[PDB]
Order: sequence, then C-alpha cells, then structure tokens
Amino acid sequence: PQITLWKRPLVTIRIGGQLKEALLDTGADDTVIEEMNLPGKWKPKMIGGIGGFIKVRQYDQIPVEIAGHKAIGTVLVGPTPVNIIGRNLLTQIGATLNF
Amino acid sequence: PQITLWKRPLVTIRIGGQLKEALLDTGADDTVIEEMNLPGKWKPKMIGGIGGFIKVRQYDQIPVEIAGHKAIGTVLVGPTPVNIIGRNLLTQIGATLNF
Ligand SMILES: CC(C)CCN(C[C@@H](O)[C@@H]1Cc2ccc(cc2)OCCCC(=O)N[C@@H](C(C)C)C(=O)N1)S(=O)(=O)c1ccccc1
Repeated sequence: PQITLWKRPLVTIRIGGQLKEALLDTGADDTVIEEMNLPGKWKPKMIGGIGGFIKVRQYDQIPVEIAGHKAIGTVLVGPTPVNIIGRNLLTQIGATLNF
Repeated sequence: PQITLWKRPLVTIRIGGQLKEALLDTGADDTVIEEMNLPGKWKPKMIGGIGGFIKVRQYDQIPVEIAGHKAIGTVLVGPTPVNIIGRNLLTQIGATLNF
C-alpha cells in the first residue's frame, strides 16, 4: 500500500497472538512494544530518545505480522507511550520512503 | 528518490543557510533540530518522546531544504540526540511510506 503522512502512520500488527495498533517509524532503529507478558528469555537493555532513556526487555526472534506481512526479529518491551515498529522489521516487509 | 531502510534514513538539509544531516522520521509529529541560532522570534514549548518531555524553542515559517526539496514550516530547536525531520515537513515534500 501507500501510506501518506497527514496523520500518524498507525497500522495493525499481530504479536504474541494479540492484535495491536503500532506506528511505522523510520526514525526507530528497533521495534518497541508496550508492556505485555511475552513468554521466553530476554536480556535487559536501555534505549534512549528525546527525554532520556528507559529500561526495556529484549526478546529475540519474535514473529510479528504487519498488515498481513510476516516478519520476525528482535522486539523490545517496556513502558513506551506507543507501539513502535522500527527499521529492523520494516526492512523485512520491504517498506521504503518515497518522495 | 526511493529510500530503503537497512541504514538510518539520513539526508542533508539546508536551514538558516547552514548544511546539516537529519533523519527522515515518520514517527515524529514535529521537526526538532539541535541547538543553533535561527533568525526570528521563537516561543518556548515542550515536546515529549520515549524518555519524557524536553523544552524547545519554537520557530515558525522557517524555510528548510530537504534533499533539494523545499518546505517552509515550524522547526523546534532544543537538546535532541539527532536532527529530526517530522511529518509536518515530510508532507510538504510529498513523502509517503510504501510497501
Ligand atoms: C527520534 C530518535 C531520537 C529516537 C527514535 N525514536 C523514534 C521517534 O520517531 C520517536 C518515536 C515516538 C515516541 C513517542 C511518541 C511518538 C513517537 O509519543 C509522543 C508523540 C510526539 C512525537 O512525535 N515525538 C517524537 C519527536 C521526535 C517529535 C519522537 O520522539 N518520536 S525512539 O526514541 O522512540 C526509539 C529509540 C530507540 C529505539 C526505538 C525507538
């Protein structure tokens, strides 16, 4: 599809068997999902943005379906105000910026 | 042009007559530039991100050239980790997300 940017680019994703609304974010290196009980092992880590850093749990090889497109990769879970789909997963669904 | 996301989408911009590097960020509502002197009046404002809120200087109707494309709009100046071109200017150059 072609998504314009008049509004935040929010789409439906499926992760851990749940459907969520997430932002397609070309400015995010990683994918950050709002707090949820994903099973599996994880490693702690800190990611930073405008305002400072937050602590998150890093989960590897998690399957995520983005608007019907299947992907699988690292997902960081923590207290983010919004679900963010980063470049690590966008590259997998062949997303590009065009102008 | 068509930009893929295996690397951060960094491009050269011209603002205040100066050249700088900025991230094309579909996840940013606004454009936030690192501290610098920009002619004209400005208003105090606060914006939030992953790690909380920061105080910025709001500059209105500033001409910014993004990879040869012209835009004129609001630019926020403050302590950001990187120069960010947000949706307010991306829509002016006709940027879209495609996949
Ligand atoms: C950009 C750089 C520093 C960091 C990469 N990050 C992606 C950006 O697009 C972030 C993502 C984001 C965060 C919070 C949100 C909405 C979106 O709710 C607030 C809405 C206001 C807004 O639009 N805030 C922008 C601001 C630049 C004007 C912002 O901070 N946007 S990030 O901090 O969230 C990260 C960092 C590391 C790993 C994943 C995500």
